[PDB]
Amino acid sequence: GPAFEFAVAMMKRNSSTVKTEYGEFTMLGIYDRWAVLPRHAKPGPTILMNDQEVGVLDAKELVDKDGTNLELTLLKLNRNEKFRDIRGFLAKEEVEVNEAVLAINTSKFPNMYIPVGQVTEYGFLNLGGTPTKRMLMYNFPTRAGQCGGVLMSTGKVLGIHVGGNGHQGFSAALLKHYFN
Repeated sequence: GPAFEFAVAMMKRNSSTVKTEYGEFTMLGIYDRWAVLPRHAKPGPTILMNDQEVGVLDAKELVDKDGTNLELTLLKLNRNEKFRDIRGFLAKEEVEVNEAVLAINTSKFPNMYIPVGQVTEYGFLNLGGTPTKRMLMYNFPTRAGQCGGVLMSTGKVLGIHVGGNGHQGFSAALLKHYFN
């Protein structure tokens, strides 16, 4: 119940619906004009945010100290409004929890919330042939188009949904240091 209340408030305050040339994604604003998308969203010089064109001033595809893919792209938007700073809800390390909620918001899945149960720090995964780390895993009936979804528990934003196979979903952990 608490994970849901937290999720709904978080999505209303910090999320938006984004379209890049590669698809439609849920997108979470973190602080200032920095937001995050699954790396495969591959933003271009402009994105569509809540159906409006927004320029992308900078983007960083995150990899670790050894070049290993983290499957996240940070983007700095050409936008006047600032995101409410939610860095305090981002952990310093991968978090595991017993009950999480995945929140999605796109024209395909508008304002939908899914109770996904346990989240485990899985770590290494070969994603489409791409070696990837810091993966969090959970089980629920997956569907295409959920990428970008925000994974949360009470008082915590654990990660961003980057893929799913059958009844298995996975998020890139959303760590505090990625935002300083």
